Amino acid sequence: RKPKTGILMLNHGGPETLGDVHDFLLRLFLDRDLMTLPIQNKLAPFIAKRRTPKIQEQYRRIGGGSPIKIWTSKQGEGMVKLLDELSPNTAPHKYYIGFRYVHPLTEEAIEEMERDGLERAIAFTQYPQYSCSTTGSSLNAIYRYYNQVGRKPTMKWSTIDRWPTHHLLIQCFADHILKELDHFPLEKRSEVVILFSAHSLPMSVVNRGDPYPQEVSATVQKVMERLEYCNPYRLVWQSKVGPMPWLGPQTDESIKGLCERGRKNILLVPIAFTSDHIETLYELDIEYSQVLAKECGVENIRRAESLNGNPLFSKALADLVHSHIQSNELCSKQLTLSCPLCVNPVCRETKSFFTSQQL
Amino acid sequence: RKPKTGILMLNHGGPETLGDVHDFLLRLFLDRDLMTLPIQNKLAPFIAKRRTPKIQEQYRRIGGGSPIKIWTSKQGEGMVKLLDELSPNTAPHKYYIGFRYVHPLTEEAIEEMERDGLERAIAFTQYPQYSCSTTGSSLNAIYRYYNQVGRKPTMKWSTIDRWPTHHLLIQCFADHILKELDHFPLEKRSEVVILFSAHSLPMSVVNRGDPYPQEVSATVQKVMERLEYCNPYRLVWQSKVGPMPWLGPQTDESIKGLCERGRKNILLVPIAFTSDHIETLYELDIEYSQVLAKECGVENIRRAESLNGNPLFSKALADLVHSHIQSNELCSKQLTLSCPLCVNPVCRETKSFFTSQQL
Ligand code: HEM
Ligand code: HEM
Ligand SMILES: C[C@H](CCC(=O)O)[C@H]1CC[C@H]2[C@@H]3[C@H](O)C[C@@H]4C[C@H](O)CC[C@]4(C)[C@H]3C[C@H](O)[C@]12C
Ligand SMILES: C[C@H](CCC(=O)O)[C@H]1CC[C@H]2[C@@H]3[C@H](O)C[C@@H]4C[C@H](O)CC[C@]4(C)[C@H]3C[C@H](O)[C@]12C
Ligand SMILES: C[C@H](CCC(=O)O)[C@H]1CC[C@H]2[C@@H]3[C@H](O)C[C@@H]4C[C@H](O)CC[C@]4(C)[C@H]3C[C@H](O)[C@]12C
Ligand SMILES: C[C@H](CCC(=O)O)[C@H]1CC[C@H]2[C@@H]3[C@H](O)C[C@@H]4C[C@H](O)CC[C@]4(C)[C@H]3C[C@H](O)[C@]12C
Ligand code: FES
Ligand code: FES
Ligand SMILES: [Cl-]
Ligand SMILES: [Cl-]
Repeated sequence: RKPKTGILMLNHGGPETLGDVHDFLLRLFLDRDLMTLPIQNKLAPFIAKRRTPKIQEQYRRIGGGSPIKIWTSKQGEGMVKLLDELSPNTAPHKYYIGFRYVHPLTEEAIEEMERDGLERAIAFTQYPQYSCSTTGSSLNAIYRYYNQVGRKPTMKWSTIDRWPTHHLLIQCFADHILKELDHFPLEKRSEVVILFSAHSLPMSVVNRGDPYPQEVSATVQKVMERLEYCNPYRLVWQSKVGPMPWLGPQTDESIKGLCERGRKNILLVPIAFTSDHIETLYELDIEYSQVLAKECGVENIRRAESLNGNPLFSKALADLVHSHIQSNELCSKQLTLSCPLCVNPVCRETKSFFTSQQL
Repeated sequence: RKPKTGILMLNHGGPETLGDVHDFLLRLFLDRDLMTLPIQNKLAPFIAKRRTPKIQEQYRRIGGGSPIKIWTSKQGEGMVKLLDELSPNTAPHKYYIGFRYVHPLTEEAIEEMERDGLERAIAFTQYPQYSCSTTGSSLNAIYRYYNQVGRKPTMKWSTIDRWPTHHLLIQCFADHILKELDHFPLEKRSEVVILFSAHSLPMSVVNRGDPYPQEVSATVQKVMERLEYCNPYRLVWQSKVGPMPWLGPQTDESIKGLCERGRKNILLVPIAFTSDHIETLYELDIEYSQVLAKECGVENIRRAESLNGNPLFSKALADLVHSHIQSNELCSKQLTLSCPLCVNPVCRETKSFFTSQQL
């Protein structure tokens, strides 16, 4: 029977094959929301054509593409299965995948959602900690769609735009940390240094008032509270590119640094993503734990397992939708405040769209 | 009877009267734990003489000196009053102030504590969130003291080196924030934006692994949680001095931005300090609220009152000490990890000084 409530799961692209790498980059270089370049429509097609081989090469290094869709899918099903039991008033629930930069694109998902004649649509960011350059970019795409199509939504909307401390999210991270610790030589357990590694931001974004760091930082505290401070930690940032200043310390430097100081047992915990992707399988596992770690003489370096197929995360997702629905909330309070320095007009419009929603 | 357990209360401190300003800047500028100056021993006395007028001037605009000492004193007394009741086993307790840059210097307090033959000494940072440039420097001074005097301590030492999420600390902040909201026009309560404001750090420090920003962010979350996200917020940083890059956004810049974008009801919350001082009474109340707020046409700006005399803060302090004693702890787990990139040969020495303590 007919799907009633629709859960839009938002996330950035991940090219599924080396073939999709080009269009991936192209859509990436076109997003005003994440970068203004001179004469953008002209540069992007070229920058993409230029960086395709190297990225291809990275994906090939991890087996030939991104597993983002596969994990979102399974996490999706799990969510739906549970929601259909905890919230039966919301009839059958359906999940859709709105990726920013690869198919199914956000726009395509919305088309499919409209057509299934849903009663209510929920924008569920897959980013627990809110950045304008991630969740905001995804929220903007929804608004822009309806303002490009020219008509307007035939279903009522709302957003779960952040969830950096959801209790089951935290429990998942801790569980995966505990079990990653059990694989460390028992004589070295107490001595394991934990590095929470998050995708970095450029300072120019940080300095504009982006909430990301503060949220990532909360996530980190909650986790360590639950672990009862069993090991010393730091929060470090990865994936810097370019010559500009980014928020540090860089994860590559911290690993290198810790080593030189004789802290040679390191647990990497990727705390800002809910599944594997290039950042973990290439950046962390290959560039860092295999090349870097090696030439600095680490004793042991492990990476806590991405949430991926964990059934408990699947519960987490369901529990968030459920609560969101019951609470009748349209978005978080935080969404209703733009960053005291955006130069971007759509941020207000996009937030209007969610706070102005009927019901 | 004689004092059994001493509770060393560490803080930067500030000039009590205008005359202390020169000596205050002098000791700031000679502290090779936040400053490497060419021929530092000769620039410093001078930089002091040059900056003295303007800083005196600032202190004059706030009544002619810092209250850090009065308040630390009152907190000290209340703490002791309770602790004698809470832990009679640890006999009479006595507090000492050890300021870093003004009298009573860390080193004086130490001479005194030792002169009263205490069985133990607790280094109790009054900065809830750890920075290498604040609590660390205070800890470095204790270790350095013994290395200088060339003797060993006659009392058993330990430390409460951080406490960013103490339940009562959090509770006091919540209370003070609520109290301040009832002072805003009622028609505007739930439109008020909360700007948590904290002393900034130079990126060069952030970038070497300083724990502070992540700890400050943690404190913010706990306060907002307990407030039940009743108002939008941002975490922002104040007190940038110089041409170098600091962690932003800057508090001032953020206030102006908010104003230029129609958010004209701001509550400042000083989240990284336990009492009033220059940062709050001059920077926040005068520079930002009284001047900046007029040129950018704010409607209402307000500041949550510093913890100062709050009786519940005193209870907060006692709980911390008492729990630290019951727990038998030498330091936080977090102190045992120096920040992955420091270049300061002393951090590990200090750390060892506390992790290595007898009893
Ligand atoms: C304004 C802020 C951001 C900017 C400017 C930015 C920039 C970029 C750039 C240049 C790439 C291409 C990667 C490369 O060519 O080396 C990329 C890809 C990517 N971005 Fe972001 N990023 C931002 C924030 C984030 C955050 C916080 C995340 C968290 C997951 C994220 C997720 C990803 C992922 C998974 C890729 C794959 C890129 C690749 O496979 O090479 N982005 N971004
Ligand atoms: C490397 C780290 C830091 C550096 C290099 C630094 C620099 C300075 C400077 C230059 C002054 C004198 C004011 C001036 O000369 O304009 C000062 C004083 C002061 N510091 Fe810092 N600061 C740092 C971190 C912090 C932090 C995190 C806090 C509190 C959390 C703090 C608390 C204070 C206070 C209350 C004053 C009094 C300033 C005055 O009276 O003018 N400092 N520091
Ligand atoms: C990574 C890429 C360089 C591609 C290459 O030559 O390999 C560069 C070129 C243009 C860059 C972007 C542009 O400089 C615009 C943005 C400006 C901000 O100050 C930094 C981030 C910012 C969002 C940049 C991210 C990244 O460094 C980009 C995308
Ligand atoms: C200064 C400017 C960013 C302007 C802005 O942020 O508004 C920079 C950032 C990214 C740069 C471009 C990208 O790096 C891609 C190209 C790479 C070449 O190495 C230089 C030219 C190239 C075409 C760059 C031109 C120019 O230097 C850009 C456009
Ligand atoms: C380059 C050096 C910073 C050294 C460092 O990286 O630690 C800077 C920072 C502070 C500077 C000094 C102090 O600001 C005091 C003086 C102020 C005058 O404006 C210039 C000369 C003056 C005597 C400065 C000389 C020099 O440019 C210093 C010493
Ligand atoms: C405040 C004073 C400038 C006063 C003047 O010249 O009139 C200067 C002299 C030395 C400076 C410091 C030194 O350059 C060393 C520190 C290093 C960081 O990169 C900046 C903060 C840092 C702590 C500086 C802050 C501030 O600008 C200081 C303290
Ligand atoms: S860029 Fe953060 S709200 Fe506009
Ligand atoms: S500077 Fe942080 S431990 Fe040395
Ligand atoms: Cl990926
Ligand atoms: Cl002061």
